[PDB]
Amino acid sequence: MEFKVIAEYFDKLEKISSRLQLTALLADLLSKSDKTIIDKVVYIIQGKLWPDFLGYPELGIGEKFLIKAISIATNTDENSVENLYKTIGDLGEVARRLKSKQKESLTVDEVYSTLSKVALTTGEGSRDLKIRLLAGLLKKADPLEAKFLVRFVEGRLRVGIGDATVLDAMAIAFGGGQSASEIIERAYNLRADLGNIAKIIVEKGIEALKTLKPQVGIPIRPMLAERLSNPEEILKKMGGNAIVDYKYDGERAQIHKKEDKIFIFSRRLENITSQYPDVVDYVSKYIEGKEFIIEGEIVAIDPESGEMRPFQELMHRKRKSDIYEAIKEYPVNVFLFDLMYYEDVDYTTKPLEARRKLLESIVKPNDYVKIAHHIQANNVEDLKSFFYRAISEGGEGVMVKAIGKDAIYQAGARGWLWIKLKRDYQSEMADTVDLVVVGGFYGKGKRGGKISSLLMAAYNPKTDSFESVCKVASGFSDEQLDELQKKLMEIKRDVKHPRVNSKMEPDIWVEPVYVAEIIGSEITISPLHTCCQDVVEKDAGLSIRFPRFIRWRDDKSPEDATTTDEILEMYNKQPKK
Ligand SMILES: Nc1ncnc2c1ncn2[C@@H]1O[C@H](COP(=O)(O)OP(=O)(O)OP(=O)(O)O)[C@@H](O)[C@H]1O
Repeated sequence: MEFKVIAEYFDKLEKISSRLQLTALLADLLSKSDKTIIDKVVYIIQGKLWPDFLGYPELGIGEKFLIKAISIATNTDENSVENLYKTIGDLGEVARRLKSKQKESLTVDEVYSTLSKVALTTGEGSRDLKIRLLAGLLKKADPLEAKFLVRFVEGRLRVGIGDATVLDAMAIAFGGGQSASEIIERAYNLRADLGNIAKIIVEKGIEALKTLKPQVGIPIRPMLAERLSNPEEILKKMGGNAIVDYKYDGERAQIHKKEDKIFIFSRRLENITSQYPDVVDYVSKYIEGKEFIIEGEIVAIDPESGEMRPFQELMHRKRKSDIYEAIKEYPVNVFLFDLMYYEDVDYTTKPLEARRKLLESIVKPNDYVKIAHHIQANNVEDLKSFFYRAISEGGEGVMVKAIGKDAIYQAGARGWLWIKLKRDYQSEMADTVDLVVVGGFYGKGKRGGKISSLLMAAYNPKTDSFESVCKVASGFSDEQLDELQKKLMEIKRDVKHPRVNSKMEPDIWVEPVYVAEIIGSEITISPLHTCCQDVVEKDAGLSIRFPRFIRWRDDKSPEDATTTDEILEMYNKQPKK
């Protein structure tokens, strides 16, 4: 097979405007390709030599060094080669024009062979080898061939076709028409390597693809989540039943291991292994298993506290020269959330529970690789509780995931099996306030030993008083639920403090001291509470509906709380009906 045809492809691609003609052009090119080397063809027609995930270098040479390469291939001093480039504005064209002014033609094999060396050769003395190898190619090349060999090496193969475009064309060229798209797509999704799929399509035929499994070391197109803002709507989609994860803020890492070598692929299936040698160490030390494909989120962590840091910090890491310094300043934890392949077995077809049960049991307990924080939500309340616990930890929200026989790994597609629940609750019933704890209630029944309920109040600057707005029961982690007793008991008083007024009698009265961030749905009228007494309706005060404890405020004094006037301004701006 001769490179001539590929040069024709690129040249005509520059001329045509019809998606139809494009499909015809590629399908033709492909079918008239050589079955032996389709796996190279499929990337060259894009302007690459290999897929991104391999992690090989981008083909590149200095512009000053191309000018010498052309000058050599044409017998023309770099001086006059420089000038045509000034006037014209494309080195390929310049190269083409210099050839047509003056016995075996080029083969695709020798191009791919040569261009690999050029990409692959680095270190002392490579400059000169690149220059001489290119010159060789260009010399052997005919006019049009040259022009496009230049653009190719320059990166400037614009083109704008990608894997998807090629699959579509392979259906047309090899599957015998459009209907064959589904299968090719399916396979590619499980094995995101155009050349490998192409090779199978050609050698074993289109039918082979139907039973194709993933291959450790070649990435799976990631599964993607839908988005809804309503938690009730979400669980209805899940059959009232879901696994709910914290939505982590970090690098979406797909981790492969085969016998001993480890591979980390990015959200976009870039090879990011050499950026995370600590994750490599972590994986081999703490994840039991011969060979597998798993995925999780890599997350910047705080040296001390180990609070999570936002994604932007990992980005900063990527720009550090001393990797050992990079890791000191930007350590990392890995939160795993799925498992697609374990020891020669494809797990993509098995329920989420299954994949997770396995996933968990292979993680040796350590401080660096952990399972995503999660619960099984059996009602909306569970989902809501956890979601607010998530945003509470500065989180962006949660990933709600279906369970059962349908709950498979939908490689490369966006669908309703995973659904994100994000801060977007902003566009829903939400209003956030800072209230002062004025007292507490004991629980009820078999676990009613604890104080599990707080009387929250708002500040009234005119009267220097605190006026109750809501009784709060939910939002506390069990841990925080207990820190409460000793925290509250320490400031217990036998009678209501003179600066707090509430028509509600809690079990214990307390000193107005602690501030908590409360979130609710709307502000409603209530005979039970005193805040904004009689201002909107007589014999009743304002109240926070469906309040949820979120945080504590050590940086807020009681007088720094949300005011009664603020509660009114908030009320007064809600729709009338
Ligand atoms: N527990 C988790 N389970 C599944 N995916 C998670 C989890 N935590 C984070 N992610 C992933 O992180 C990414 C979420 O990023 P974000 O919310 O910005 O979506 P996006 O970048 O707008 O779109 P995309 O979902 O295509 O990334 C998704 O790839 C999502 O699958």
